[PDB]
Amino acid sequence: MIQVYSRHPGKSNFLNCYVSGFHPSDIEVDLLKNGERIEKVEHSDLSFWSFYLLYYTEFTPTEKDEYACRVNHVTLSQPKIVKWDR
Amino acid sequence: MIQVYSRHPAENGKSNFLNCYVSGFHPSDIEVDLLKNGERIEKVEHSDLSFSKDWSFYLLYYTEFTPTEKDEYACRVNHVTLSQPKIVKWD
Repeated sequence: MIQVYSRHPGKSNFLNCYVSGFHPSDIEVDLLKNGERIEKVEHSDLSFWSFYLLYYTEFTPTEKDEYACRVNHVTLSQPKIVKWDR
Repeated sequence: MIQVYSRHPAENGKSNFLNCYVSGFHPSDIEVDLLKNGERIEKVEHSDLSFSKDWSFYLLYYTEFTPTEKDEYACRVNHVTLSQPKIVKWD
C-alpha cells in the first residue's frame, strides 16, 4: 500500500512514493529529504478495481542523504463560503 | 482574509479570471473549491504568494471564466485535519 523507490536505478533522478488503496484528497503526501519536506511533489492521476498513484519529485542522491514519504488521511471540516459580489 | 473577485471588471460574455484570495493560512492546512451555481469547478489553479516572513501567508486560487448575467460564483475554504500518518523510508 505505500512503496518508495527511484524512477531509474549521484546524478538527477526522480523519487517515487507509490500509494495503493488511498483516496487522494482523502490524503496528504509529503516527500522528505533527511526528515524535512521537499517543496515540489508531483503526482500522477489515479490508475485503476484496485488503484495506485505515484507522488514523485526530482532529486540527486548522495550517500548519506536519506529520503521518505509521509502519508496522512485528510478530513475536511468547517466550510467558510464567500460569494462573488458582482 | 478571504476575498472573491475577478481579475478585470466583469463584462458578460467576456473571458476573465475568478480569484479566491486567502490570507493567513499555509496551503496544506486548507482546501479550496471555486463554485459555479453552488457546484465545484473542476480545473482550479493556485499560486502561493507567501514568504514565511508573515501575516504571513497569501494564496490565490483561480480559474479562467466567462461571466454571464445570472451565473453565480463563490469560494469555499475548508479546514484540513490530518490523521493516521504512515511513513515509509527509501531503502
